[PDB]
Amino acid sequence: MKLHERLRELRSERGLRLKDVAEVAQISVPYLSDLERGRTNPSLETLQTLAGAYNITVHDLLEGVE
Repeated sequence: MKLHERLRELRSERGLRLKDVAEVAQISVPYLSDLERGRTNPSLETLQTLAGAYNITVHDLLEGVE
């Protein structure tokens, strides 16, 4: 799947709101939405921060992403 699709899946599967995540990750809601829509590409550092919000590793986060 696309990385954006994976980001969206990780949130949705955990039943979390954008606002909840964004607050933890210290990013804006619209940036996270853009990430999940594939309108902007995340850096590695961003992936680390989201992985921490989802209680996973970046290794885990990328599973399923070709």
